[PDB]
Amino acid sequence: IVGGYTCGANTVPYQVSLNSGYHFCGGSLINSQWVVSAAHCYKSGIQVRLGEDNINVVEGNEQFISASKSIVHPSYNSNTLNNDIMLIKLKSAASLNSRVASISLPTSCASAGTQCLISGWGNTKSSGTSYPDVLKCLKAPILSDSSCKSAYPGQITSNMFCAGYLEGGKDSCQGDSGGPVVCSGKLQGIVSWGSGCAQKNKPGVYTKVCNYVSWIKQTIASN
Ligand SMILES: [Ca+2]
Repeated sequence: IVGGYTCGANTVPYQVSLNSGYHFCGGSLINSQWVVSAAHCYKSGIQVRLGEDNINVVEGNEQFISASKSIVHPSYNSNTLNNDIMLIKLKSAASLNSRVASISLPTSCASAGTQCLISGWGNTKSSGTSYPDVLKCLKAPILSDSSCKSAYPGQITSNMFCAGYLEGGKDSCQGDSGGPVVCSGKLQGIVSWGSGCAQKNKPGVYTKVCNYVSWIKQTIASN
């Protein structure tokens, strides 16, 4: 996250870290046994780490559970990143309390102007790299689809939305991928892509979760 602030330990209880020997992507806990992340974060041998603040220190609230299965969206296109969403089922259910909790899926899509919370352990610099050990947060508004398509001509589909600052300076970045974009207590987006990080007129693009609720619900019900 570039230009954000330190969230504070366990203040984002649905945030998960996907680990394959190291942290490589974020995700969101939607119920005790399922996590949603970005399809581009797919790989085999994933361990989901919940209750984390410092990913390099066991502080006491962590739950490390391996994934039993991953399901990438049937129409995921890795060249365009259209339908960039995946579901991960945990081998056992996590124990939910105040520091580890699930986030609700949305009943309606959010509108441009809505302020959201984006979090993750990704890069904090727009040029160069510096990866934080504790969770960073950023409050950003969803931008109009017109502004979004104008910043990324020929690249935004109906399954994507932009959120951020056209002026630059504040944005999600590499390492934040798969993480949550929560607006009014509902999961509205997943950190997907962008041109660089925090660059002027190149806001972050996010998977529009409201368009996948039926797929999520039907998949969980049958697996
Ligand atoms: Ca830790």
